[PDB]
Order: sequence, then C-alpha cells, then structure tokens
Amino acid sequence: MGKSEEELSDLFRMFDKNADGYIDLDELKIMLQATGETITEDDIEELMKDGDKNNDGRIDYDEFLEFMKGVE
Ligand SMILES: Oc1ccc(/C=C/c2cc(O)cc(O)c2)cc1
Ligand SMILES: [Ca+2]
Ligand SMILES: [Ca+2]
Repeated sequence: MGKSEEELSDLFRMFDKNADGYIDLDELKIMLQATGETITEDDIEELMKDGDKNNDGRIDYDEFLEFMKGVE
C-alpha cells in the first residue's frame, strides 16, 4: 500500500491516461507497463476485479480505496 491519500491522490489523478476523472481498463494495462505488466489478458482484469467489482468499465477514487487492500 502507499502512505495515505496524499500520495494515493497522485496515483489516481496523474495516472488517468484517458483524462476523464475515472481510470478505465485500457489505461490500467498501459500504466503498469513501465514497471512490468507482462502477463495474459486475464491478468489485466485481475486488478480490475478489486478496483471495479461491478465490472462497469470505470474506476473512481472511492473504489480506488477498496482496490489498495487487494493489490497491497
Ligand atoms: O485499478 C488499479 C489501481 C491502482 C493500481 C496500481 C498498481 C501499482 C502497484 C505497485 O506496486 C506500484 C504502482 O506504481 C502501481 C492498479 C490497478
Ligand atoms: Ca480514464
Ligand atoms: Ca466501477
């Protein structure tokens, strides 16, 4: 996990490559590419499951908090 919502905020606002307020599946798979992201298509949805348990296709800061517990 990060430190608190001070650093967590930038991980959400500065990571949205689409620029709309909510991170989507396309930006998540393109964000971890700098630190790894070398897996199959199911692994892309692995993090999306905890970030978006509804699977609607959009991640908000409220759901971002719930994901930090699964991604650690
Ligand atoms: O919906 C998501 C929200 C956040 C993340 C972040 C993952 C992650 C994990 C790390 O150890 C370092 C990092 O810079 C990013 C992945 C999916
Ligand atoms: Ca987005
Ligand atoms: Ca969602």
